[PDB]
Amino acid sequence: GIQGLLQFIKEASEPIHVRKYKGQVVAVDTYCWLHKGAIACAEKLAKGEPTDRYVGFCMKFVNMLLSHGIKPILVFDGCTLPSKKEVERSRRERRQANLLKGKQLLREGKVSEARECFTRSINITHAMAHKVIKAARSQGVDCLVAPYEADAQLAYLNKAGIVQAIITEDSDLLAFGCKKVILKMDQFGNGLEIDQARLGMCRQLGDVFTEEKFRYMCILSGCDYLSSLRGIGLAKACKVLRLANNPDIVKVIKKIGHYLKMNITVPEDYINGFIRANNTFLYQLVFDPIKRKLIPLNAYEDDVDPETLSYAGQYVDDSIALQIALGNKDINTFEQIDDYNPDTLYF
DNA sequence: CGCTAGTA
DNA sequence: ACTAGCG
Ligand code: NA
Repeated sequence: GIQGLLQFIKEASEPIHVRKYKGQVVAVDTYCWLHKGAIACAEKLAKGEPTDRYVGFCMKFVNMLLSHGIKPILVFDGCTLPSKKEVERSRRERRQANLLKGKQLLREGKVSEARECFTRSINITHAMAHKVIKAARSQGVDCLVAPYEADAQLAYLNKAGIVQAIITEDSDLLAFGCKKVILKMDQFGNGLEIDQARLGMCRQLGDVFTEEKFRYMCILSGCDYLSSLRGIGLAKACKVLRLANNPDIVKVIKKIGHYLKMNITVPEDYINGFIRANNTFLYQLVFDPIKRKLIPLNAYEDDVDPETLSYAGQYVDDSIALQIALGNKDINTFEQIDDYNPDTLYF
């Protein structure tokens, strides 16, 4: 994600307990719990041997949330964006490669190194997430599978006012324009909260505390949608954005070599990549649980043609998007693997 | 030396 | 998180 974003806006953080959100609703990036839970199932998941410990982990955190009168909303990732469509495949190659090395170093007899081999092949499927959805539904906890990246969905839930805060371990949520983000939360409730309005407390940020400029800075620093230019981190991006005055971000990027006193000429693909990154942060498709339909994260502005934003997610029928959101329809095979109906969050 | 990027 | 390497 955004490289060390937390350390740059340290002064906008505040240590809290989840009791602060008693009688309210918060959205949870369930992946951060699912992963940690799946760590203790490394050899079991790699062996193909059944296990339900990550379920108990996620439900430990969820029950911890419920104990303080909080209404948690578990949000999961859905279809992979066309941008990261290949990087995922690479990660899969490395996955089953380390699975190969794992099963080979297991059969060798030395299971000592298998604790480094089998754990490098852990892969969060959608059946595991679905198990978590079942367990959470057996407690009255609403779930929501994002059409694509969970970050966008969470950001929408927070922006709309459906949830008041977001529990996650990813700093990219701030780039999506979230208001309140709860980070580093443990199994008790202790975590660092970062509020958007508090962004101005950071002196090293300058006038780059507004949503748009902050986003531009996060992108220029280096994100998952676009790698940063050589020698360009958070400090550099914040610097050039502070020294910039021209509303046209394209001209600023083209003149990045002037403001930083560096020898940096912008590749043609970097400009387009920046435009696509910005448009991905702005208009990635999310699921509106109230209207039960597929909408962009933000409403399209005046100078944007939605026909060009296929990389930000493809549109499908609202019924199918609903079946995906409920976790009924499989992400890959589009088969009906469940039959849940919220009429027998989705009010 | 402030800052980045690779290592842990 | 620690720090060599470099503007
Ligand atoms: Na960078």
